Amino acid sequence: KSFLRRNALLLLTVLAVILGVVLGFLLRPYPLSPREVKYFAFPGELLMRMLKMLILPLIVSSLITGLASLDAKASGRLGMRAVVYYMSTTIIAVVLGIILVLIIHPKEVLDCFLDLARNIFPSNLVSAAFRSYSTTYGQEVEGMNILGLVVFSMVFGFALGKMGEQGQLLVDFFNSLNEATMKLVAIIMWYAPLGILFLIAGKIVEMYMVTVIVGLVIHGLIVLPLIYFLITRKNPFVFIAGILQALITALGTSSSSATLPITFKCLEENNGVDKRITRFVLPVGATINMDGTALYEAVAAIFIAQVNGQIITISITATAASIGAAGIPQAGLVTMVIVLTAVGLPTDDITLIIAVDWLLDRFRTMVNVLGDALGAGIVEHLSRKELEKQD
Amino acid sequence: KSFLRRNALLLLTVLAVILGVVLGFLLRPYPLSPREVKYFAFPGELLMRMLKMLILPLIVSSLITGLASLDAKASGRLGMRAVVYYMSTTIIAVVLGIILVLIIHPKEVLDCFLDLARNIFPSNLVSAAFRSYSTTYGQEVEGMNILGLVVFSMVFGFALGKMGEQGQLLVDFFNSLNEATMKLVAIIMWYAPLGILFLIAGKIVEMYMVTVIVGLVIHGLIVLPLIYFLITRKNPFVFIAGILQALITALGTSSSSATLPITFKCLEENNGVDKRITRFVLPVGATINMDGTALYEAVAAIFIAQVNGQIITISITATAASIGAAGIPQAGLVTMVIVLTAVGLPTDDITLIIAVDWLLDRFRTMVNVLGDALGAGIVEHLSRKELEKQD
Amino acid sequence: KSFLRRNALLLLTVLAVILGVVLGFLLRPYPLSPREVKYFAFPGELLMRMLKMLILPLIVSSLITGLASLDAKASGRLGMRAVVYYMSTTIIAVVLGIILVLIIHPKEVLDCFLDLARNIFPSNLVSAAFRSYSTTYGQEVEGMNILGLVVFSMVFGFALGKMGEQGQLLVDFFNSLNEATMKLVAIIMWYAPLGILFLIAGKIVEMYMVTVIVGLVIHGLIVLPLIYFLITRKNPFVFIAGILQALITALGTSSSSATLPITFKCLEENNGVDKRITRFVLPVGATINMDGTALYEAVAAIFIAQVNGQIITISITATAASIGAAGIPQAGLVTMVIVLTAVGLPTDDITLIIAVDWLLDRFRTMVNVLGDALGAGIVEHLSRKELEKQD
Ligand SMILES: COc1ccc([C@@H]2C(C#N)=C(N)OC3=C2C(=O)C[C@@H](c2cccc4ccccc24)C3)cc1
Ligand SMILES: COc1ccc([C@@H]2C(C#N)=C(N)OC3=C2C(=O)C[C@@H](c2cccc4ccccc24)C3)cc1
Ligand SMILES: COc1ccc([C@@H]2C(C#N)=C(N)OC3=C2C(=O)C[C@@H](c2cccc4ccccc24)C3)cc1
Ligand SMILES: [Ba+2]
Ligand SMILES: [Ba+2]
Ligand SMILES: [Ba+2]
Ligand SMILES: [Ba+2]
Ligand SMILES: [Ba+2]
Ligand SMILES: [Ba+2]
Ligand SMILES: [Rb+]
Ligand SMILES: [Rb+]
Ligand SMILES: [Rb+]
Repeated sequence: KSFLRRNALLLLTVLAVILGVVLGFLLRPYPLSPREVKYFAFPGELLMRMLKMLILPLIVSSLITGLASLDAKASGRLGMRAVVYYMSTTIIAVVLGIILVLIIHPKEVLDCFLDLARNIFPSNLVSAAFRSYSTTYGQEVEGMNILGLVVFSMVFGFALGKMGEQGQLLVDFFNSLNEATMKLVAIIMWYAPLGILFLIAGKIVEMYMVTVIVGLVIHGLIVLPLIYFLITRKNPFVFIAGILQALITALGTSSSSATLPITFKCLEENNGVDKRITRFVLPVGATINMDGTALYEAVAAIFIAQVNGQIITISITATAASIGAAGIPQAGLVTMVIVLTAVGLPTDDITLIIAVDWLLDRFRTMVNVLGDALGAGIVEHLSRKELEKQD
Repeated sequence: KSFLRRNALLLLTVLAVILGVVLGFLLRPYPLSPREVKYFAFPGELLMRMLKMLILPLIVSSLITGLASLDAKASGRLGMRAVVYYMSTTIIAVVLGIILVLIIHPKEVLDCFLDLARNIFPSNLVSAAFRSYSTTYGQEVEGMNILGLVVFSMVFGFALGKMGEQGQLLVDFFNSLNEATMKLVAIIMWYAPLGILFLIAGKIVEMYMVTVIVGLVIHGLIVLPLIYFLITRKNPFVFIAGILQALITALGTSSSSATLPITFKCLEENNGVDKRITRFVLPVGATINMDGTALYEAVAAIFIAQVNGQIITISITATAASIGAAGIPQAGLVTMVIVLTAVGLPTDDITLIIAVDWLLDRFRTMVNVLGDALGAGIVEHLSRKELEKQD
Repeated sequence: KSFLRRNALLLLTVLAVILGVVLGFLLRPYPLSPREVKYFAFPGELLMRMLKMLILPLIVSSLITGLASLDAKASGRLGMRAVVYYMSTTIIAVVLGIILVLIIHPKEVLDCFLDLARNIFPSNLVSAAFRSYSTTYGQEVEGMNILGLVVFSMVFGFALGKMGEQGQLLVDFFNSLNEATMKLVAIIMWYAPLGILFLIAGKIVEMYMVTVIVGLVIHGLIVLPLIYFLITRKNPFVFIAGILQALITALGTSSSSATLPITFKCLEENNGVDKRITRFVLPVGATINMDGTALYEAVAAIFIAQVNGQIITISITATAASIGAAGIPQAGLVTMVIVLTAVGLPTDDITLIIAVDWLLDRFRTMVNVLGDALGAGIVEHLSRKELEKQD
């Protein structure tokens, strides 16, 4: 009984998945038009709006205070520690992806690299808050430029750190805002159980597929906790238990950015991790992490090759696509088109994967959110001395 | 002579209506193309831009400071007092509308209720400042989402109230901004006489109509002041005299939001009403008040029924349309289309009402602005003890 | 050797022009599609994004602190001193333009004056940060409304000045932001040499022309320094030497707004000019200065007259076009269409000038930036007593 009283929301979100699968399977014979399905998935559609609302005033305030709270020289070194994790776990994921297709075996290319660079330095910051760039033959398309806001908030936040006296007012300003936008997220958390059940129920009512989920669950729950135990020497599945209210949301939302306001709450509260490092690792992680998506795209790129050397060129192109899709609508659907041009394979295969990606996209995010959460834990232990200096 | 010296602007705006009708009737034979009429109505078209400019930094700052200045528990109870007024005066207005058609007698329906809920929780706050949602088969259409900004500013303002120490800096920030955006409104007030005369003169040069204005003037100047005298026990037409510089602007602007920066000045200055309650009742009132529009739409919905039980379904649909039209262009023209689908009557009748609505829209706002102004007065008297606690 | 150590960036930007002309002429035979030329001009295309990013949080913060730091009554008088320079140098430029065509001799008109007034008072401030108005038969077109933001920031900044106590927090806020957005500009300055060489090299690879450059260099380097020596009595080409890192950028960027963040740094650092006057003269100057463009448009308007009284009507129309083009894409290309309607000459001549304007546009900005820089110097000397009062 004492477990039900403490972990009330945790069990309710678990109940939401159970009831969500039940309600979906109960209302599986569909005599209703897809127009009506959209009307049904509405109590979960509202949760998405509330979460996406909070993305921007969280991402901007997180990194502005994050880089200013952290010492000017220490910021640079702590970042190397984050990139050490971000590049290592990405190499293992793309390596695991080639292993899975070996034993089992079941817009332009150049423009994606240019558009990514075009977004790193935004032309306008007001536009950046709801518009991203991707050249077409308007090139500024709908959907937040989270890459441009993260990059600007890094240097802007750092500029305030090196400003000290004059810079103190604005850091106090974004810390107040980060705390306010986190007080709003404690409320949106209570709508989540009602949301999740109406969100996953709507999405169900519409061997290669298994290949991804097989390697996905082993990289997530075996490779990553082994990286935590190797560096921190602490129990990883106790840490994973803390971020459960964040992991369940990830399995429904499918967006690391939309789940970031909850990922922030779950890590700060349940796991007890320092805000300065969560504001540093988490926003960047939920935007440039390749672990989850690289493993999903690796099997997705060698699948059409079976129907039909230079493996290094396939991985780099699959990386420039996902970082290029920060908050872009139908992200995995449009990015997989460019990777097929680099390998020279038809786009006829995509029309089949879309019908099953809806569930696969939920799983790739669950690994990405675990990668960012564990990434923070690994960073804190490897930088415990740098935080002692500030106190 | 002493009246001319004190009430200089008040008489100038009165003179603007007189000269506006004269200039319009003097330049009534129109050999000029509607392109040229737009060029003539320009010195009043600028006033609209200046007022609409000020809407957003007023609405956001008003409710942020409003909910933070007011005590956390008292905010909830004071709101019940506002909703008591907002739901009672709306019931009387829709009741008076059915009475007027009894003696005299002269996008989907479901989507309007969904889009309203879709706007209450905005997906992005930067977009919300100039874009509203209304699904079409881009669904985000031009025009400020005043509903989404009011709702966000309520919870955000409240979050700062419950933040105290850290939250003090941001409340001091939006109070400075509210005072600054009010110092700009004292200036825009002097352009108003020159504006009003060129605005109403341009709009003229282009039994059922009388039915609305008959009940409109009796609900406004008879029903509402009786609600003031019943609760406050104070003289209502002395209060109405204070908000005259606001009532005249309403008769030209036709938008409660565009007139709100002046409605704020008229109530704070001439009537001497506490800023904490004006920042609480007025922004919400100038967005969710149904009094004026419900009385206009009630006669507009039973008029086509004469050409041709379930009266409850007509009223709720007419409510979801006007709240859905916060700052939407050609508001009364597009909303009246949905109400005809619920009753099952043709849209052929709208092509006739548009030619006379231009003057009828000015009258419905005049009652709505009086409803929000008197609403504040009724709220202050019913919550004088809650404000004493803060001092 | 001591000159290379101090003026490192100054010589690098000089080297960028030299190497930029060399690389362009080396890669002059073009077997590559214009699609590939765009890909080549990319390391300079990024510099433009970084600069344009900084325009808005510089322009808004500059004038907000500028009008608040300066005394309420002194602001009005110091402005007359700026307009004295802005109207005199414009009269001389349009006079010099008629002289050049005398010896050598080698949307509606009304709507441009209406749209300019429509932009001075913006309808929305969020939209103003990335959208300008210009009626077409959406009228709000892409590109920052720098006119509307300058005008709003003037009155808003002044409102804070007249607010004192409450207003102190927000002025401290925009001064922190101006200092932060200037700390970002010191970094973007180091990318400029790499940018300029890839920017001008790409633009090359694609008697009347000489007529503009002849009068342009004599008004810039002869007329303007004579205005400095007549008022300040100080050496002008020592001042011009200080703003060299700004003049070189102007010869590549072609936009006074995009070069303003560097024009600000060059004047504050190298020349040692007071921030209060740079925040006052420079943003306004880089938006309403007609010197450079009026001289270019004067020769451009009387050139087609040769192919084919009321000279006063041609000058005023050429003024309403350039102020109307603050941050509008293909500015000189669309504005020259309206001036031809007022004189009654065909638009067949524009198709030829576009092929050479790319270099002529770079020269007109170089004079405009020199006009704003020298304008500040002339203003400081004519208002040295007004700044002593504040200290
Ligand atoms: C492209 O995707 C990214 C962006 C950032 C990062 C690292 C990170 C994380 N996680 C965070 N929070 O800050 C910094 C990082 C650095 O490498 C460098 C570090 C830094 C230190 C000192 C001065 C800087 C100035 C500008 C930008 C970063 C700076 C900040 C990694 C990948
Ligand atoms: C949909 O249209 C509306 C929105 C608001 C209101 C009321 C109102 C007015 N007028 C204002 N200024 O504040 C609050 C109101 C409440 O009912 C509730 C009250 C409140 C109290 C305590 C905590 C809150 C937390 C979130 C939102 C409102 C809260 C605030 C009425 C209708
Ligand atoms: C249309 O293009 C422009 C806008 C501005 C200016 C002048 C200027 C410059 N440069 C700056 N920085 O401030 C002021 C100017 C005034 O003439 C007037 C001055 C001023 C003084 C006192 C109160 C004011 C209130 C509102 C606006 C300006 C005010 C400010 C000139 C042309
Ligand atoms: Ba990674
Ligand atoms: Ba410090
Ligand atoms: Ba009401
Ligand atoms: Ba308090
Ligand atoms: Ba000038
Ligand atoms: Ba002072
Ligand atoms: Rb996703
Ligand atoms: Rb209206
Ligand atoms: Rb230009």
